[PDB]
Amino acid sequence: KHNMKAFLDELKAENIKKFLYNFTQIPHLAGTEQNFQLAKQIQSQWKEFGLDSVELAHYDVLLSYPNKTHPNYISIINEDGNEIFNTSLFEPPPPGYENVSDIVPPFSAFSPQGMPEGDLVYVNYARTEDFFKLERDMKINCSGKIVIARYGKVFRGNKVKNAQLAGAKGVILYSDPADYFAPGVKSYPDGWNLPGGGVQRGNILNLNGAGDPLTPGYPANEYAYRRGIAEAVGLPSIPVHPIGYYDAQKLLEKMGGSAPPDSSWRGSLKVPYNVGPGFTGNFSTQKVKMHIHSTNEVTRIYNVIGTLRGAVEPDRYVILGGHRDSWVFGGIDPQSGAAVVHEIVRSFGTLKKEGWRPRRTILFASWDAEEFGLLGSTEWAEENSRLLQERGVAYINADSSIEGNYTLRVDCTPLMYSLVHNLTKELKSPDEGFEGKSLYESWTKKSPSPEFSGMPRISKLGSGNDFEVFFQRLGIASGRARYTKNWETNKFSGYPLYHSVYETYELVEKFYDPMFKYHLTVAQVRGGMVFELANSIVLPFDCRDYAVVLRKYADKIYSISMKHPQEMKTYSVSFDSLFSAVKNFTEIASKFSERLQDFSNPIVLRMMNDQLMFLERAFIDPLGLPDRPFYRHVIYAPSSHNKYAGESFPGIYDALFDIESKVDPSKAWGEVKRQIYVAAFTVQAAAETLSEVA
Amino acid sequence: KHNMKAFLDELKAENIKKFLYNFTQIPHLAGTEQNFQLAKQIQSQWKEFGLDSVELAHYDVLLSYPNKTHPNYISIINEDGNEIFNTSLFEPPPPGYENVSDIVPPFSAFSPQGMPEGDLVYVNYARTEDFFKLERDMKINCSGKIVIARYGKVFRGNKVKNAQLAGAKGVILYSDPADYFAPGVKSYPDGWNLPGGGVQRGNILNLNGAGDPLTPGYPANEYAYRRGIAEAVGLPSIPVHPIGYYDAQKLLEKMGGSAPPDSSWRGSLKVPYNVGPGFTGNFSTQKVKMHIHSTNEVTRIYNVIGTLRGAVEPDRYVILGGHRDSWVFGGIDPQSGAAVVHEIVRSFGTLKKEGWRPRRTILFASWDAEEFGLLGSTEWAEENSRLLQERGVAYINADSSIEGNYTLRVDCTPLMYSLVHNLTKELKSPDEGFEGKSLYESWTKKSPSPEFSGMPRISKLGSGNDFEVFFQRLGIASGRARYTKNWETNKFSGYPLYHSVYETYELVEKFYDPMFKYHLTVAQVRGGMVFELANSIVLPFDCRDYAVVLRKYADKIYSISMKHPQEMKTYSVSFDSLFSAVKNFTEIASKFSERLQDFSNPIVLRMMNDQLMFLERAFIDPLGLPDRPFYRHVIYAPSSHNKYAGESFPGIYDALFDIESKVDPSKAWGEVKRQIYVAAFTVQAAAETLSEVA
Ligand SMILES: *[C@@H]1O[C@H](CO)[C@@H](O[C@@H]2O[C@H](CO)[C@@H](O[C@@H]3O[C@H](CO)[C@@H](O)[C@H](O[C@H]4O[C@H](CO)[C@@H](O)[C@H](O)[C@@H]4O)[C@@H]3O)[C@H](O)[C@H]2NC(C)=O)[C@H](O)[C@H]1NC(C)=O
Ligand SMILES: *[C@@H]1O[C@H](CO)[C@@H](O[C@@H]2O[C@H](CO)[C@@H](O[C@@H]3O[C@H](CO)[C@@H](O)[C@H](O[C@H]4O[C@H](CO)[C@@H](O)[C@H](O)[C@@H]4O)[C@@H]3O)[C@H](O)[C@H]2NC(C)=O)[C@H](O)[C@H]1NC(C)=O
Ligand SMILES: *[C@@H]1O[C@H](CO)[C@@H](O[C@@H]2O[C@H](CO)[C@@H](O[C@@H]3O[C@H](CO)[C@@H](O)[C@H](O)[C@@H]3O)[C@H](O)[C@H]2NC(C)=O)[C@H](O)[C@H]1NC(C)=O
Ligand SMILES: *[C@@H]1O[C@H](CO)[C@@H](O[C@@H]2O[C@H](CO)[C@@H](O[C@@H]3O[C@H](CO)[C@@H](O)[C@H](O)[C@@H]3O)[C@H](O)[C@H]2NC(C)=O)[C@H](O)[C@H]1NC(C)=O
Ligand SMILES: O=C(O)CC[C@H](NC(=O)N[C@@H](CCCCNC(=O)c1ccc(I)cc1)C(=O)O)C(=O)O
Ligand SMILES: O=C(O)CC[C@H](NC(=O)N[C@@H](CCCCNC(=O)c1ccc(I)cc1)C(=O)O)C(=O)O
Ligand SMILES: *[C@@H]1O[C@H](CO)[C@@H](O[C@@H]2O[C@H](CO)[C@@H](O)[C@H](O)[C@H]2NC(C)=O)[C@H](O)[C@H]1NC(C)=O
Ligand SMILES: *[C@@H]1O[C@H](CO)[C@@H](O[C@@H]2O[C@H](CO)[C@@H](O)[C@H](O)[C@H]2NC(C)=O)[C@H](O)[C@H]1NC(C)=O
Ligand SMILES: *[C@@H]1O[C@H](CO)[C@@H](O[C@@H]2O[C@H](CO)[C@@H](O)[C@H](O)[C@H]2NC(C)=O)[C@H](O)[C@H]1NC(C)=O
Ligand SMILES: *[C@@H]1O[C@H](CO)[C@@H](O[C@@H]2O[C@H](CO)[C@@H](O)[C@H](O)[C@H]2NC(C)=O)[C@H](O)[C@H]1NC(C)=O
Ligand SMILES: *[C@@H]1O[C@H](CO)[C@@H](O)[C@H](O)[C@H]1NC(C)=O
Ligand SMILES: *[C@@H]1O[C@H](CO)[C@@H](O)[C@H](O)[C@H]1NC(C)=O
Ligand SMILES: *[C@@H]1O[C@H](CO)[C@@H](O)[C@H](O)[C@H]1NC(C)=O
Ligand SMILES: *[C@@H]1O[C@H](CO)[C@@H](O)[C@H](O)[C@H]1NC(C)=O
Ligand SMILES: *[C@@H]1O[C@H](CO)[C@@H](O)[C@H](O)[C@H]1NC(C)=O
Ligand SMILES: *[C@@H]1O[C@H](CO)[C@@H](O)[C@H](O)[C@H]1NC(C)=O
Ligand SMILES: [Ca+2]
Ligand SMILES: [Ca+2]
Ligand SMILES: [Cl-]
Ligand SMILES: [Cl-]
Ligand SMILES: [Zn+2]
Ligand SMILES: [Zn+2]
Ligand SMILES: [Zn+2]
Ligand SMILES: [Zn+2]
Repeated sequence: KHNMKAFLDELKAENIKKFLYNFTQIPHLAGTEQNFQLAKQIQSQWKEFGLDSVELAHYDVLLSYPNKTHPNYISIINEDGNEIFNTSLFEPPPPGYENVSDIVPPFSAFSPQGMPEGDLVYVNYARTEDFFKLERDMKINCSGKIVIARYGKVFRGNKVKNAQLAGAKGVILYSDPADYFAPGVKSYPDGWNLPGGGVQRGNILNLNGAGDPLTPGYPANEYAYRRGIAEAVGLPSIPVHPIGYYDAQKLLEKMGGSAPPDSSWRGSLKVPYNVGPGFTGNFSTQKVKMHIHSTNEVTRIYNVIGTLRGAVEPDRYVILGGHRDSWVFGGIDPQSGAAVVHEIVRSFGTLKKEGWRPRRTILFASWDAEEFGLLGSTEWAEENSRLLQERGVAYINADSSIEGNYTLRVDCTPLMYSLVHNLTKELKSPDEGFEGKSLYESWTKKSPSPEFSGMPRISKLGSGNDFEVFFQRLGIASGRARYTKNWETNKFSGYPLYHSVYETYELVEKFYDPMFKYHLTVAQVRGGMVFELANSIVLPFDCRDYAVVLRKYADKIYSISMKHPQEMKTYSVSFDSLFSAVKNFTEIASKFSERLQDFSNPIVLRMMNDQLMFLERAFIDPLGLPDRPFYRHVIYAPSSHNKYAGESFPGIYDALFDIESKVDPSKAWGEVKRQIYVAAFTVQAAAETLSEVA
Repeated sequence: KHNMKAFLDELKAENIKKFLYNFTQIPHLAGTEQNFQLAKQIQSQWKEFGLDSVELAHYDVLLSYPNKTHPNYISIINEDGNEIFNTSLFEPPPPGYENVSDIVPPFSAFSPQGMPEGDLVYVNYARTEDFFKLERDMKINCSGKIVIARYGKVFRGNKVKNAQLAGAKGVILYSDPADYFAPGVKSYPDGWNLPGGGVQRGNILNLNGAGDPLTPGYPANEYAYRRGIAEAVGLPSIPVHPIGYYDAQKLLEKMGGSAPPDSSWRGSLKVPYNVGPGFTGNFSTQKVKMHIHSTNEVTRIYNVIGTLRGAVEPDRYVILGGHRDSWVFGGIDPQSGAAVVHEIVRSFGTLKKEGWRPRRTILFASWDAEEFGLLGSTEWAEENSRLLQERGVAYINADSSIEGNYTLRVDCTPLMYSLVHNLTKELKSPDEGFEGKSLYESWTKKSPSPEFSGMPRISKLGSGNDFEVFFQRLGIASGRARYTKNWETNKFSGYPLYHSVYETYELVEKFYDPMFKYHLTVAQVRGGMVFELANSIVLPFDCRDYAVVLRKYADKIYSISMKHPQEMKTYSVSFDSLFSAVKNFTEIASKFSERLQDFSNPIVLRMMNDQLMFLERAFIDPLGLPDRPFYRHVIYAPSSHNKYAGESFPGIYDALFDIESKVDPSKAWGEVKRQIYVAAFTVQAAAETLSEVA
């Protein structure tokens, strides 16, 4: 038999281990030769594994690199302009590497050049609420200051945006042990914690879905017209650089001015966490000076695209994609995911060699330049947008397979909730203490739904990975799954060695998953999802699950608005249309479900498969959200305050956010009303796609 | 047998005549009770005729009406402010009407109110080139002047836009006998010419595809948020009013200043056609004063939507639509079209009652408020956009069936060229002298293709009718056909009694088509097209015909650019990518055609039917054209200088237009290059939708 069990049993922990080792011996930074060589290797192997075609799709996109002969660093400078302290020029390499070349030093990708000097202000996590506290409550002015912010809580590009709008002239990001050092575990190489010399790389763009900064809307192909740098999308206007906590301690220890406003502003270092501005009495005349010399450069990137043609519906695509480019060795991010995808391709190819083909076409992607802003996936989707929006069934992402060893973490469209529950009930739990129990059982026990008893937590999709263009721009049903930790307040912060030189094969093999059983479990979840999507006769989506969450999101946004009852009275702000639409959606979805259960007729089936495929597509508004034209889904967008987090009813959410501070309340509440209309209309229009067609 | 011949033979000239009479006894102005009553009648009859469902879809949109107790008119005013001449307050009603009430007086719909007074400048047809001649060559300044312009050549809303940008403070439109009085024929009621008291109504909006001015992007339903009037789309900023040639003679006879620059500026009245500004010596102190008091008002409109569910592909829609609202009696515009649609529905219903159903679903529409800016069709399409873009096969328009009695006129997508040629070869010519010959033969003889021997002329779709939203916004294959005159320079001007009170049943029955044989022929062309689209197993589109025209349009836009060889050198302006894309499109389209001819497999068929349906859809750019977000088709848009005319490669065309006058040539040619990239990319992406799917 060639069924899902055949597929799942063919997957081997030992193969994933071998591939992980193979993918993590040298750095694979986007735009470098080593990363092109790995692309060619994967293309060759996917051919050998049995795919019908495997091609490289290349693009020429804006990337950013430090200057090898003019290093970035930060100084404390004295009255005379003597640099009395300098931050490190590189992370101490881990054991046995120390002679690896081409390890890119820590830098903030896309920082402009500059040598700003000034007084420090400490801004906690540099969140919107942190700046509100500084400016509104503490009356501290960041204008012309260098801000220092700890990593964690929100995407770093939002920190930099917030610092810019506060008038900062530079930003220093650092890793506090409060957020990157788990109590009781040892620093790398003796455990999985971040050493004091470790630093988190990462880009600081605010692309809002655009892809390559120079070519928003269109692929960066050979004849592309590029914007000038001054009109590029998303580039920061002030210099930015990341440091480790040994260096941060040196910059923070002398800080003066106001005390931290409360304990949620204090990290774990032995410093006061004074907000500043500037240093205490004796050092009041010393300044901080940044030296940033990185350059932005148009550089070729390569996606590997493999096709397994469907036997029955070859013009319906189920896509499994994850990136290949890494900051350094990519031991977790992304190669723990890429190794899982490699083993999935191998298993599918095994079945194919025995004469099986999936019902629908499966596309496999190894994306490039994810680390520089989701560039590879976005440019490819821009190139192929018409094929994807008329043929795309679903997209399953496959970045890091593990960020912990505790339990499963899933974010996906409501359309896939039932599929995930059903699949996980059929898979074995890899967890100690749940031998012979299902993954569904361990996951539900360890990560209970906050709404429903006996169900696991599944979160909304946000952004910060390659599914963004598929879901938020194109409206293709998307999902992602991995193994995670038990550390709730660190949900968006990353594991301690995130984007550091210390993320190596050895990290994974010694400390995360020595048996590769969690990798195997994740391969079964991702692969199992792809198998069901590409093989089930009726697409495995339950429209009724969308109706349940739409009501939850409508209650939530109504509750936010109802914080302002006098204004809702004055401006006649009614949510009645949105609740009406959600009611209608619930009723129509129930009737559609009955018909779907009640029909030998392939035209009726496909008609109904097309209704299921196009339902996520119906939540797309071609006009986009306000000032964010590439975020087009009306139900979900990346939060405007934190790209990683999803926000529901984002148009209405942002119209309500901080509304009590707007100078013209009539205009502000008018825009809330406009967003309620758009949302109600889109929900009703999506409902109507599920009605009888004629 | 229930085949196309059965359908075509059931259509009767005598029924079309009876329906025309029935639809033209009282005015059916949008938003009035009489037009709602006619909607209800059509809904009832289409039910009786056999459709599966017939519903009214209503919307509340911005309309515009004169003030019944405060009439619009224009005066010549003297030194003291005595009004010494006044234009007419109404057109003399035709015989036997004179006691019809609710005939709306001539006005320009959506004019703002005002009583501007000033000196006249005569601007010929108020085209872009007419204003270029005035300002650049003759150095006449229109700022603060009232302009007087003859109707014809271009859409009146473009005239008003042009007058506004020239700084005019009011616009007077009039009908010159040069353009609205055919030599040798008598004025209504004794012939089909415009009397001197006749006046052409019409709106003067510049909506660029938006639909209701207050709700761009979204249907004007019961909970819609509306823009304030100041932010409405497309409204003119200066008062405008239309007059007949008796009145125009009075305003033009006293005109002084410069002589007309050449004979193409002179109409047929016995006046000099001096450009002005102002009157000759003796009258130099008299002025012209407008009095406009019309009001814009949100008003309910009603579309009738009938469905004939398909037997096999009910989720594929072929749409036959035309409007019902008229300025007055609508003898030609629109009821000559509406009567044809009514007879088509009757014939289809006849077949249905005998047990036949079309393969695909056919939707029939009687649109409202077409005359006020395509409002009914646009709002409906905004409401149903997701259904239309995933299910819409084709749209066939059905406004006026006749504007002459000479030969056929067709505008459609290249995808329908072969369908039109084939259908017309099977229909009888109604023409004298072509008894027993095909319509194809008479049409080709009377309207030869300018490119190809032995083929008839088929023009590009422009705008000015209800197909706009379907074609230019949504990318649904569209076409239109009617009987026309032999008067080439009057292509966009309208027949003489266009939008006048004199367009009556009697006009048609006495002077255009007493036997209703041209109406019947048009019913056979429109109905035959709908039948083939809704019934052919393989959709009747030939992608190779698009490849031929894309090459023609590429040669044309390249030729325009090559007027500027030095700039193409300086700025490295290459059309190579666009010709490459067109070459690829031609090659892939040829191979697709071979496969389409070479395949019992309904999935392969529908897969290939979907490739055919989505090919027009592939030319849509979701970002729209520059500053015209609702014109999204990259190959075709309404000309920026004349809404009625189609323009090919419009983005590149407008970037090139008058480029030698731009102040920053680097920037201007950069934008040409950007538009070449967008066009090349879109053509290649459309080509790729025709490749093998996997
Ligand atoms: C959820 O689905 C339901 C259908 O089950 C759908 O109900 C529709 O609601 C609209 C607006 O609420 C109804 O619109 C009415 O239509 C009638 C004609 O049928 C008009 O006469 C009404 O207008 C009068 O009353 C208005 C309200 O007081 C006045 O403002 C106006 O000036 C008129 O005097 C009104 O337009 C529509 O008929 C129903 N359709 C049904 C019941 O089938 C509802 O809209 C859906 N929700 C959403 C958000 O789409
Ligand atoms: C029409 O269809 C054809 C396919 O039949 C398609 O041809 C493609 O053209 C592109 C660009 O013209 C080719 O791109 C090249 O790809 C190779 C790798 O395969 C690269 O090495 C090339 O880059 C080098 O050379 C460039 C040009 O001198 C340099 O600018 C660059 O720095 C590199 O040194 C280059 O990107 C592509 O391979 C073909 N594909 C084929 C032949 O299958 C053509 O693009 C289509 N037309 C349109 C408008 O899409
Ligand atoms: C996840 O698994 C559940 C449980 O198996 C699936 O739901 C079940 O799906 C089947 C097939 O539609 C349903 O069977 C149907 O029952 C009705 C009688 O009410 C009958 O008319 C049909 O012919 C058919 O037998 C079954 O009721 C349903 N069970 C429940 C509790 O909903 C579900 O579809 C799976 N989700 C997927 C595949 O996304
Ligand atoms: C308009 O009418 C023309 C003429 O009938 C149609 O073109 C013809 O279409 C048929 C069906 O595809 C073609 O027949 C095929 O011929 C090939 C042999 O070359 C064979 O492999 C197929 O099995 C089939 O017999 C025919 O060649 C073709 N004629 C020409 C001159 O092109 C055309 O399709 C009609 N247009 C429509 C329906 O839009
Ligand atoms: O430019 C971008 O948009 C992102 C590029 C790059 N992306 C990442 O590094 N993404 C990492 C980020 C981890 C930290 C935040 N994590 C999450 O949001 C998250 C949420 C749910 C799951 I299941 C898995 C991860 C990842 O998704 O694994 C970056 O964040 O620097
Ligand atoms: O607001 C709008 O966009 C148009 C509203 C209203 N539309 C019309 O009156 N359309 C009339 C206009 C006739 C004059 C221009 N004619 C054409 O462009 C034309 C071209 C091809 C064919 I076949 C038939 C007619 C019509 O299409 O029959 C108007 O022009 O005032
Ligand atoms: C990763 O595995 C690949 C594939 O097994 C290795 O590449 C092969 O190496 C052998 C021996 O040098 C060559 O003969 C083949 O041409 C390579 N195959 C390819 C690239 O498809 C590669 O050596 C491994 N990398 C590491 C670091 O172990
Ligand atoms: C921090 O680094 C700077 C830059 O390399 C050092 O300052 C330089 O020192 C050399 C030799 O003393 C001088 O010739 C340069 O002119 C200095 N450059 C400057 C100030 O930009 C500085 O010594 C380092 N500080 C510490 C504490 O190591
Ligand atoms: C147009 O034709 C319609 C339908 O034949 C006429 O409306 C009918 O009139 C009869 C007699 O008054 C009524 O009993 C029916 O209820 C009407 N049917 C409808 C509206 O569906 C209408 O009278 C005709 N109009 C003109 C001007 O002749
Ligand atoms: C043009 O119409 C205007 C407006 O009705 C006429 O002017 C009015 O005439 C009456 C009676 O003579 C006066 O009471 C009003 O005050 C005038 N209103 C104005 C000037 O706005 C005028 O007589 C008409 N001219 C002609 C030639 O018929
Ligand atoms: C890097 O710095 C070196 C040495 O100071 C300089 O010569 C070169 O221009 C820089 N490289 C860049 C800007 O890419
Ligand atoms: C913040 O500080 C700068 C000092 O240059 C000043 O320009 C800005 O107005 C200040 N903001 C306020 C309103 O405190
Ligand atoms: C793996 O699981 C054990 C047992 O709970 C835990 O103590 C250890 O820290 C985990 N490793 C990681 C990297 O989370
Ligand atoms: C029309 O004019 C009359 C009489 O002058 C006036 O009372 C009324 O306000 C006007 N109607 C409108 C503006 O709709
Ligand atoms: C046209 O005339 C007006 C007179 O008020 C003037 O403001 C404008 O500059 C003139 N245009 C030119 C440049 O001749
Ligand atoms: C109808 O055809 C005749 C014969 O050519 C022509 O003279 C007459 O003017 C036509 N009627 C119209 C309205 O064009
Ligand atoms: Ca791009
Ligand atoms: Ca609208
Ligand atoms: Cl992931
Ligand atoms: Cl028409
Ligand atoms: Zn990653
Ligand atoms: Zn990463
Ligand atoms: Zn019309
Ligand atoms: Zn009209």
